[PDB]
Amino acid sequence: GSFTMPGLVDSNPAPPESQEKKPLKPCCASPETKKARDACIIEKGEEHCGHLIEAHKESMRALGFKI
Repeated sequence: GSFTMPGLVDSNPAPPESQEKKPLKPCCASPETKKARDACIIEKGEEHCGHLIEAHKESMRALGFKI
């Protein structure tokens, strides 16, 4: 409500559709974050996918051996 300036304004688009994930493998990995890494490295490259690094480092924080 009423005018407000940049950085204190919700200037985001609407959120995306959710879909299913692949299962695990018989050794500990995240094959979905691997697929998403490989695809983001195709779309932009390693030094431009910091959100995907965040997702996979916090995915291995879920195993307690990364950060």
